[PDB]
Amino acid sequence: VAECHLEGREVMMVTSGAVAFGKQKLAQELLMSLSMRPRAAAAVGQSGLMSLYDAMFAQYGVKIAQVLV
Amino acid sequence: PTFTERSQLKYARRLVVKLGSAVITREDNHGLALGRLASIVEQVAECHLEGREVMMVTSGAVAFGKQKLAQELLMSLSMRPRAAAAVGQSGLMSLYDAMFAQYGVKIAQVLVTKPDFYNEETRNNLFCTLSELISLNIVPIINTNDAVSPDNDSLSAMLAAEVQADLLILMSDVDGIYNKPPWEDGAKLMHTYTSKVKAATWALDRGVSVVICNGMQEKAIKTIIGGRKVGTFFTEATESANAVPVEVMAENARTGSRQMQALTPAQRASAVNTLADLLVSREKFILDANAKDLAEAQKSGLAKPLLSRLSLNPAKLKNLSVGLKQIAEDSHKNVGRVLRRTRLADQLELKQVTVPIGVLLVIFESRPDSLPQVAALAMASANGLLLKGGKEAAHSNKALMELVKEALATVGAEHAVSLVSTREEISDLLSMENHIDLIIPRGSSDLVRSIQQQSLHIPVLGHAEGVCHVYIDRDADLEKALRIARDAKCDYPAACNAMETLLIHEDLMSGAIFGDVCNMLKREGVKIYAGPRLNQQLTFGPPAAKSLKHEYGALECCIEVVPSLDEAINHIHTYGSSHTDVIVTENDAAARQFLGSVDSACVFHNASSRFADGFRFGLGAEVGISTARIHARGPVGVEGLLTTKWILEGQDHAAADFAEGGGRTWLHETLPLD
Amino acid sequence: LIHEDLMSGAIFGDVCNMLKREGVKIYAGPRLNQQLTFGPPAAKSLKHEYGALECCIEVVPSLDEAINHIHTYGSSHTDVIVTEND
Ligand SMILES: N[C@@H](CCC(=O)O)C(=O)O
Repeated sequence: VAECHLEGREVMMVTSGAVAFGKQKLAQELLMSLSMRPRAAAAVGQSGLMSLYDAMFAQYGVKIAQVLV
Repeated sequence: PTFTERSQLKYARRLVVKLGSAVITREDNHGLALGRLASIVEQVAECHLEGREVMMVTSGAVAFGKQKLAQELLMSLSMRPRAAAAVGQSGLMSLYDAMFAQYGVKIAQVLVTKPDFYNEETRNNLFCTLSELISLNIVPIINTNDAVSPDNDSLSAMLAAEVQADLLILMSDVDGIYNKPPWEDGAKLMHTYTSKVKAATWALDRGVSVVICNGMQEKAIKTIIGGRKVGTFFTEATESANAVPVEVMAENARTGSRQMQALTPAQRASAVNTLADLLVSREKFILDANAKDLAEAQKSGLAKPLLSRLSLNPAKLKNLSVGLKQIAEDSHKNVGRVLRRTRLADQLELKQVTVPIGVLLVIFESRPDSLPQVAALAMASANGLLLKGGKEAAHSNKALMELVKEALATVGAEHAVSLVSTREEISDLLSMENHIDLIIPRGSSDLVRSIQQQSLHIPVLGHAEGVCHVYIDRDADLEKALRIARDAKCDYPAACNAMETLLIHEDLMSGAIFGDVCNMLKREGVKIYAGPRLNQQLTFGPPAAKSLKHEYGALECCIEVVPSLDEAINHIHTYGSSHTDVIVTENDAAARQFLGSVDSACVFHNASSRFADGFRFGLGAEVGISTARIHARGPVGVEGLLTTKWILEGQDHAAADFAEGGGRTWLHETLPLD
Repeated sequence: LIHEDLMSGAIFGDVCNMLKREGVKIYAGPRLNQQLTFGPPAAKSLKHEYGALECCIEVVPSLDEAINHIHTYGSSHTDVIVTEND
């Protein structure tokens, strides 16, 4: 994607599946709650995933900006 | 809601913050003021780690993104807002993540908008998201979905509403709400309360406690959670009249002073007579009241000083009655008395007279015996008076207060007296101004010390340290000094006017009188230390004194010896609090030497430090012991509460009339003063 | 500050004339603002300070009212009374 953009074409990723990010990131509180007791994990994963994309893309110098719809 | 007073605020389990768009951006909206933001996140992490539940609502992301680009906005404003806020949203989120995680707490961005509260299915959805979050020890940051946006405060309010949160904190730039625009006399910062204002009403209408603080104020949360009077608190609970918050008290008292101003001739005299009569007539009520409150104190078992002084016996009441009758009979010509009578020129008759001070405020620990004494002082001195005791005696204080309110009601009838109970927050009390004149602390070192450390920009009568000194000269009779110091220490060794030191001529180490007085102190069981020079002197002797500027109160007395008069003088000035001292000798040359050289508040010659009682001076009933360098030294009677006021009754005189034009010259003839 | 009665004898006008003679930028008190048609401009704030040739002027009904205004605004610095009743 960074390549096709650096070429000069115009791209707008639509990354599905943030839930997995957050699900992994907690991995402890879901553990301790499934013994004493989904979307929220996706919210926290949304944050983290965004950061990760920022790091990686910026390593090509391109900048990004989260958009929610 | 349910909470009513700032006292209740240690008991809210769910909190919501909403930082303002001005507390975080620096004074450009073109960057980020960080220190404030850091303070905020630290306080928030604290309140959460406590176990309370918090959901920040950080406004103002635009500044983050605006700074982060700073280059493309540059290159576009030469070839050509919300987008910057989106990118800033991302970055700001990361930053919060780093910082919060440095306390171990985790967070999770959440985006909403005002329409998202209006439809009900989304209400369900978002509330489910929030509950699932809070259940997991996560602090969601709640920004608005700028993306869908044409100051986000209504948002936080109605958020707390849907959540039905305990307390909504709403930080901001302004300190609080005033009575009126600030460019206006009477900008009374309305701490409680019977734009932001509307939204606050709204949230209150949703059964929600709201508070609006100032961002720049440190520890604002930790401050406001304590119950401290800060920011602006909102509740119409309006339980009681609670006649004065703090201040209409003060103005009233001013009015009452103005009132009694026109009641000198036997008026206040007969009034305090009436007070003494009420004291000696209805004592049963107040006696049982103190018995009750003393029993209440017993289960508490606070302090044998307190647990001893809060006592009261009808003998004490007889003492108070005779003291009050004395004050009455002798308090005849204290006010209005003229001090100068002079004529500058024909029909130019200046004279300077006696006038009250104004709003006196006493402070003392539970000792209801003093209360009527100082009340008699006020009333005979025709000036207003406030009061604040401690915790105990409170009911006794009320009884005495009613008695004295009656007593003043007879003539003049104006209640130029009050009482500030229910934990008025002494520091806040002294934070006032423009009303109170003389802080008259009365309890003990602590009390007065805490005061002097807390008091700022307000006159504070009284001292804090009782380091006195006793010099003994080479030509002083031995047994004389023996009995003298014997009493000086062993009459009420916990007094203020005590000799926590004893200085002796170098010569008299030879006559073993040092040994004799050590024997005497032992007789009385006095833990004595030694001076560095004394440390050098003997083999091991008594142990070395810790510090020369220390205080004992109990049966302890440092002892040190120096060569000469002048050396003693210098040591005094170096360590003495200029409070009190005495010399014992038979040379009057040296006597006068000392007399002058000394700079104590009061100095004696062959007498006892325990003489500093004012009453002992025939100085009427004392009010305090002042060591300040102005207006008052040590034993202050009533006249330490009287200032002067120049008055002048000309006929047709003017300023330039005494210039070369008008035949007006100068006489300054000291008329016989009345 | 001037008694309310003496607004009738136009002495207010006389002293305005005098201040003009001396070139004194005078303001007016809220009560005085109410009093005349437009007159001198309204005083900004009663607890303000001028130093230069300026002097707010205001009139109140009674002695005691004046006293209260003084205590309200006066810095307890200095004052004088002019009258013939002792
Ligand atoms: N966006 C506005 C409200 C928009 C509206 O619904 O009128 C706010 O957050 O205060």
